[PDB]
Amino acid sequence: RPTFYRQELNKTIWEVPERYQNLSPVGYGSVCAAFDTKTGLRVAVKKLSRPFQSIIHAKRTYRELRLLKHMKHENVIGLLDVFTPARSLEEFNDVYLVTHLMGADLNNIVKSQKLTDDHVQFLIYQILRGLKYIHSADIIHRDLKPSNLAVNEDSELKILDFGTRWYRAPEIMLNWMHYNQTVDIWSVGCIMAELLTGRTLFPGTDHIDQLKLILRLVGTPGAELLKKISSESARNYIQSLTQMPKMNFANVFIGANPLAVDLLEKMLVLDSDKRITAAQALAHAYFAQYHDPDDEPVADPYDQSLESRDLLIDEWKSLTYDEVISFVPPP
Ligand SMILES: CNC(=O)c1cc(Oc2ccc(NC(=O)Nc3ccc(Cl)c(C(F)(F)F)c3)cc2)ccn1
Ligand SMILES: CCCCCCCCO[C@@H]1O[C@H](CO)[C@@H](O)[C@H](O)[C@H]1O
Repeated sequence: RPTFYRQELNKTIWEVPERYQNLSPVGYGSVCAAFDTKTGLRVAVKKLSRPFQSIIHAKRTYRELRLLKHMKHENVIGLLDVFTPARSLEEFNDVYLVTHLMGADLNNIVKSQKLTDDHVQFLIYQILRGLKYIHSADIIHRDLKPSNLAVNEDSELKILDFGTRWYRAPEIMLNWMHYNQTVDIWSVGCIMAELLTGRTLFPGTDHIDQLKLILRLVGTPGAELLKKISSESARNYIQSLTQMPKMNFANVFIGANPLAVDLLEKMLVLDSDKRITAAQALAHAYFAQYHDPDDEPVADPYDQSLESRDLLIDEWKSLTYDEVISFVPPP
């Protein structure tokens, strides 16, 4: 058991192992940057906010900890450490997560500029590779967007969720009851488009403006898609629309690598059943210089029905405690 030191930070007492040096606030929690003497890395230490105040908080704390503990991939956030000052379950009240210090997101690095095609291959390749891994764990991100992408000055990228609707799949904005993993692929298309052009693909002013802009690019639903609409009102409203043909992408993204355009076409199909998967996209000719089928790993999946239970606060609390005590730090 490590030696802890106390320090007032972010309006509370932080209590941390001495490996974590010179805490410096930066930000479900509050965050300090710190220097980890054990590893020599700059890190984010996140003191979780009111983790066991309510059933909802406790449940969310457990889901967060468990998810993070299982994410072990270069292009996805990982847990460097999780600790509590508590010595017993009975004194267990706080949870601190430790990750790499993530000081820049995709926006901080790209800055609204057009990127070179090679540069977009590398960034998009890395998103899809993380996403293959996430999707193999039977997880849907659901809110993938530049701000949820940590990127260092070497353009090395990690998907995370820090916890704008411009990158959201159309079905997510229409509160569709059930989603497939290709909601995230939509988001990737939106991001990819923007990296190539320097402009937000669908900058809607509100909900309806967002869909309008979408349908302008990808067309109104065709007959195949209309047949899959369960809602009689949604069905009958789509039949009220004046048909739009889907724009030819080749002429929306002029001068772009023809392969970038083709991948965009396979990503940004209105029918989510027809969108390319992450694994399929990694094998696309566009990533030829990056693709290695023997280094695009998948996750072992785990039991996410345990997260969706209806339990007592003290039940969630004790389950989160076991997850803290069982943590084994990475290589
Ligand atoms: C300079 N500032 C910082 O360095 C900094 C660091 C922070 O550390 C973080 C701590 C925890 C998380 N939690 C997730 O990311 N949870 C998550 C949920 C669902 C899904 Cl699907 C995923 C997945 F899989 F996509 F990764 C990840 C994110 C960031 C926070 C704020 N600031
Ligand atoms: C008027 C705007 C229409 C938006 C239609 C979005 C179509 C989404 O695609 C749909 O995804 C569903 C949700 O996961 C699947 O169950 C359907 O089979 C699929 O067609």
